[PDB]
Amino acid sequence: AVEKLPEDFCANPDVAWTFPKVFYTSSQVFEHEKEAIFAKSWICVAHGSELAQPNDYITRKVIGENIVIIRGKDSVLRAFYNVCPHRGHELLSGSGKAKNVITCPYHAWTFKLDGSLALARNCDHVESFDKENSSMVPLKVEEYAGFVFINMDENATCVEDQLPGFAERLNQACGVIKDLKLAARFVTETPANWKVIVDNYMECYHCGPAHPGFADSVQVDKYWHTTHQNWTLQYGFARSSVTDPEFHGFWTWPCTMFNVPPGSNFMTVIYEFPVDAETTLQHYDIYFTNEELTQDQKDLIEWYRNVFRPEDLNLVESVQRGLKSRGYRGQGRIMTDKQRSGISEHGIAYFQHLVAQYHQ
Amino acid sequence: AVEKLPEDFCANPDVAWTFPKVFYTSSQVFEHEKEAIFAKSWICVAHGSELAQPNDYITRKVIGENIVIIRGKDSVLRAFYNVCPHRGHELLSGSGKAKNVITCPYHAWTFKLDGSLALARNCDHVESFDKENSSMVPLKVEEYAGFVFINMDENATCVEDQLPGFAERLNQACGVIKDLKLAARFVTETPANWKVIVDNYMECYHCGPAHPGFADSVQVDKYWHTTHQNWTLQYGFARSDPEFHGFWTWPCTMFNVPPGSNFMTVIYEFPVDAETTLQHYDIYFTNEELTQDQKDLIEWYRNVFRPEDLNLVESVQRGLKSRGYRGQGRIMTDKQRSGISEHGIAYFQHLVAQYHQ
Amino acid sequence: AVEKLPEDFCANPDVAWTFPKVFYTSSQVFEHEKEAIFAKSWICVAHGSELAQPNDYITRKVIGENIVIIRGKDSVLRAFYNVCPHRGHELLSGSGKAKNVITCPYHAWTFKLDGSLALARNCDHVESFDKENSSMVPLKVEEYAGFVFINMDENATCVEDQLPGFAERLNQACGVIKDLKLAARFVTETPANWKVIVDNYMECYHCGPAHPGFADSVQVDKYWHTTHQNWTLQYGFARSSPEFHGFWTWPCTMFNVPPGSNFMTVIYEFPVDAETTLQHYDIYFTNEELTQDQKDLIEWYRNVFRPEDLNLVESVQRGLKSRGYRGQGRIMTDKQRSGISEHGIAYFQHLVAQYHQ
Ligand SMILES: COc1ccc(-c2cncc3ccc(C(=O)NCCCn4ccnc4)nc23)cc1
Ligand SMILES: COc1ccc(-c2cncc3ccc(C(=O)NCCCn4ccnc4)nc23)cc1
Ligand SMILES: COc1ccc(-c2cncc3ccc(C(=O)NCCCn4ccnc4)nc23)cc1
Ligand code: FES
Ligand code: FES
Ligand code: FES
Ligand SMILES: [Fe+3]
Ligand SMILES: [Fe+3]
Ligand SMILES: [Fe+3]
Repeated sequence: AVEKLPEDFCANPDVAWTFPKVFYTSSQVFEHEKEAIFAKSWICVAHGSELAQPNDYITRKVIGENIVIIRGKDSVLRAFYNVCPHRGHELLSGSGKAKNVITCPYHAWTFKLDGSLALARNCDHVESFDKENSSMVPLKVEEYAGFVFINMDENATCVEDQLPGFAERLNQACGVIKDLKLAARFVTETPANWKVIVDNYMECYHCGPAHPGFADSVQVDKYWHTTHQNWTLQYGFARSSVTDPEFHGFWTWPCTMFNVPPGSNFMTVIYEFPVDAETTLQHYDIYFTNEELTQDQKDLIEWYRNVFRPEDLNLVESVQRGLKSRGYRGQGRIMTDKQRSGISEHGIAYFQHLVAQYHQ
Repeated sequence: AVEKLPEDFCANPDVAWTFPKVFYTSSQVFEHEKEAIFAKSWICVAHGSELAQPNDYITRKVIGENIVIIRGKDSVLRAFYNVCPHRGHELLSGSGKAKNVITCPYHAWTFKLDGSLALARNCDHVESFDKENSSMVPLKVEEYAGFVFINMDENATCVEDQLPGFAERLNQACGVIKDLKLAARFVTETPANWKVIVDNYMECYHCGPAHPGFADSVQVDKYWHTTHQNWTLQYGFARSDPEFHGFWTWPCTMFNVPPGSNFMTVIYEFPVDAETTLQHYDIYFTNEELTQDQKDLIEWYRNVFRPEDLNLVESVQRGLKSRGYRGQGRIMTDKQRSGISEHGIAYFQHLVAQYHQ
Repeated sequence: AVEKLPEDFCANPDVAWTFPKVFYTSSQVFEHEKEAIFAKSWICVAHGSELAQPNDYITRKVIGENIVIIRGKDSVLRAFYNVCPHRGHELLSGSGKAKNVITCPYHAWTFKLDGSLALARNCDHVESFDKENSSMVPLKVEEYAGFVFINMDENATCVEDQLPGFAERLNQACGVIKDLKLAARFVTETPANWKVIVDNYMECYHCGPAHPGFADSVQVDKYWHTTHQNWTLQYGFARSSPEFHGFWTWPCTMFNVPPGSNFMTVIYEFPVDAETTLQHYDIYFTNEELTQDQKDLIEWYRNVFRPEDLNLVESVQRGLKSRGYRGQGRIMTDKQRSGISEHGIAYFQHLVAQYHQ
């Protein structure tokens, strides 16, 4: 039996509850979200700086797919499943500059940076060798809002159709997105469903108790969480200890988050690549405009690494454990207040209302 | 198809065999035993001393359930599923002294030590906020025989209904139970079905060959294993005569009162899955500060005695999956019911068999 | 629906493709290969040198079965499931010289080295104790080509029926096989289907790119892969500044007689599940006291040669689960059947295919 949700699930944030627990734990729900959501949506994978020059490539894994994204010699950005068409060896590893051809490690077939088979060894002596159908298998990729998105659906349109208006507002909050460079990346296999991790991001109800260092840097009467078109913006004014330093927190469907902290001069990005119902690989990327980091930046990197990020990781991990309990009645009340203050949870209701549309 | 046993399974200990091997390995058998037995029986979790003072609390995990047991400000012992009613964060960790209210770490809802929602931050501004229906979810707990039992079955009666006479007999074996204090705990995730570990305890057929260091005290002809009602007693006199008690109680807690009757060890089996059982091996002394002779005995249990029994049940769990294991094992019951008779296994499995009709 | 193949699957190596990817990943396909192939075929486990003397024994694990192969008092080689018939404890571990009877470590039942029950403690006072049928459970074992093969099918015939002509030809490749002794064993749990590891051994298409240090001996001009009857031979001439043999035998044991013909390496594959295969990589020399050249070569295999092949099969296992991998891979057979032809794969897979009708 398949679990289904109503169309109006969390349609009313003022009186709303989180998903029945099975949606956070069921492997069958995950397998449905994997193909209905993560194989048919634009999945953000990197900032443009990782792929800015010809021959630049990166590799990612999401929902079990090892994918390579590569800027071809023609400067055309492409993405491919990272698997040789001869006998399935992976083609590239890590990140870097590709040679002028991709040489598979197992039998040294070569491919052009557009996936075309360049040379199959001993090809000429193999009967009825299919040169056309021995090329790398592509998927869609789009450079959007200064970042890179992939899509496994061959019939997808463009990122703007998925996140209407998002590219312009993000560039409004940070005017140096195009000069950012990856300063630090935190990689964690998190034992929480991807939806639990989004829930946590979508509210600051927990900042008082769970985030001491991120609690004075934020005004509760000067904090607004507005929903948009498959994304939301959490905006507020800071004063930890520019007559009004602002901060931005974007959530975009399905689960990528873009943060522009006070100053608007750098970004952190949360990438969620789901693994299974109770596992989500996370990239926590910190981006600065300078390549050689000052020590105030290196300290900031370690503060997120060792103090700030561990707090949210424990939260989502404990929640994943708790909601399997028979002592958890099943659903959790979303603490929306009618003024949408800085500790209102209504943003969770907006996210989950979108998720619910995939469970009819 | 679900496995089942004749209700007369091991009804005759003189001619009996262990479960067909699938009962030790099948996930569908385990999931049935998990709910039919471990979610509906009294599960011993601690000695009372761990919960003797107001605000004292402990946490246990059993059959996938994180449970908190907590002595309220009002001195009333209660138990709760260890999960906040708002959005599922765990409430307490480890063991110790709870504050006067429980503060959930995620959104800082407050709960009185009886589970009551005290204050949910900003509730007053949340439409249609439910007062209780947002309280901690409790489960039954009872102090019995000086120990603490929990029960996830809301319609369970009392521990005495489950173990008729056990409190009476254990208090005759050790008269200082309430003065006991936890001296040491061995936590082991053991890769054996919980029933393999009970099988192991229910017989001394193996003590000669498998426990060399535990042979210089026991007497083979002054050893008796008598069955009662959902518990059994292994009773004997030890080489000088000091007596000793080995209680097994349904489903899988064992209480040992070694010679001297002044201390106890207790085996708690918290099953995890068909082939995994969390074990607490607790040693309890009446004194707070351990002597160095007590630390040595603790060490012997930890490094010599317990490894022998853990190795046996781990090896058996592997071996009974072999296609070369014909399926069932003969229970070595003798007419005399000697110090090495295995008939106690038949009593244990006959009760288990009643849950597989 | 269960996955099936045409009988002519890879019957024509000139126009052939590897299995549809489900055959390398499906646990149902594995369970069928497990029982149709690995429980009914002769499985090579060791060289004779390990079991040459009375009471010598080894232990192996393959397809979930812990097996002991033991040379009886009477110099008769036997194989048994390594599980006591009483209550399932394992009987022996590792390799070594067994004592005149096997004494189980749980209840000290004794067995003779031919599997018969010697003495079951207290049996005399146990009602209806079955002495015949309280035996170690045997399985078939055969010494062939200087090696030892087991078979879980008690109606199995002999290894020659499985590998017709193999011993004859192997003894021509290495004339001192009976003089070999185990110098080194690399045990690796490999996350690849057993068939992926065979596919890899069956071709030298990959030696140029994947084995740089192994490239001066791999000459396409002087390298032949001929198929026979459930085994194949990759024979070539090496370049110094001498011939070499590489036998694959059904289902998955590979015997290498490298240049010089004075030593052997052997690849034993013991599949675990669809995506896990335990491998033994055995290096055999005739002398017991290794020289530094031999000690250096063992480490070259351990740190240089074998890691390259292990990475190849591990990446392939990952890659063929990709939705970007079209079902099957083209087997690169060339008309000449050169040293880089992949036709050996088609021979192997056509045989496998016979078990998937
Ligand atoms: C170092 O960057 C990060 C990265 C992640 C976050 C972050 C962490 N945890 C929970 C959260 C909930 C909500 C939000 C949000 O609504 N977004 C912005 C608010 C936080 N902000 C401060 C300055 N700029 C943004 N962020 C959260 C903050 C800072
Ligand atoms: C001290 O804690 C343990 C913990 C585990 C055991 C234990 C382990 N395995 C099998 C067993 C069979 C029978 C019995 C028994 O008769 N138990 C009663 C007191 C035995 N006693 C004598 C001297 N010291 C202790 N115990 C067994 C004993 C003792
Ligand atoms: C020395 O032991 C090993 C052990 C493993 C191999 C080996 C490993 N991987 C792929 C392979 C493909 C083909 C062949 C072959 O052609 N095998 C025949 C013996 C050729 N020879 C070379 C050096 N010495 C002997 N071997 C492969 C070779 C040698
Ligand atoms: S896998 Fe054979 S060439 Fe890439
Ligand atoms: S989860 Fe306990 S307060 Fe929100
Ligand atoms: S288990 Fe081997 S003798 Fe009892
Ligand atoms: Fe947070
Ligand atoms: Fe014991
Ligand atoms: Fe190789």
